[PDB]
Amino acid sequence: LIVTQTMKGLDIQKVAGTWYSLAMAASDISLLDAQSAPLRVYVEELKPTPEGDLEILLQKWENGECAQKKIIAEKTKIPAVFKIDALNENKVLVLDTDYKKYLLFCMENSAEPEQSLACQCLVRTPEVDDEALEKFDKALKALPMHIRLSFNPTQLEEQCHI
Ligand SMILES: [N]
Ligand SMILES: [Pt+2]
Ligand SMILES: [Pt+2]
Repeated sequence: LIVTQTMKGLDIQKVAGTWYSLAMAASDISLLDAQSAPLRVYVEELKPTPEGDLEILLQKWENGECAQKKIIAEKTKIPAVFKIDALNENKVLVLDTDYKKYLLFCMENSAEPEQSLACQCLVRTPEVDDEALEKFDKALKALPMHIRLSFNPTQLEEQCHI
């Protein structure tokens, strides 16, 4: 069992725009292990829709190349929980954000979180934000992460982080 506590009172409209994947953590090493790993994904943009769904623009390394993926995340009765069907995942969970600097979120397959859970620390600007990383560490304290990666500004500004 992995238990998640998402942000109460998330206004999805105020997350719109460019983000950078500053850090990642996964329950299973193999999810992130290599450059090719199935959940090694780099957020470019969050685009909320008026009716409160969420488009996720990400980059992923598959066919020798650093390729674009669009994920449609459909809203649920919980503003911080969205339904997806991509990367073999079916849930997006928004743990926390201050809207103007950082956003923490997880994807998982609800059918098996321990082989599935991947969480990221996003920032709006391509700079290491030590506040953001500490919030990510605290949000991860009660999650059973087995791989954790943090990127430097050089890796931030890059195609699939170099
Ligand atoms: N929050
Ligand atoms: Pt909040
Ligand atoms: Pt574990």
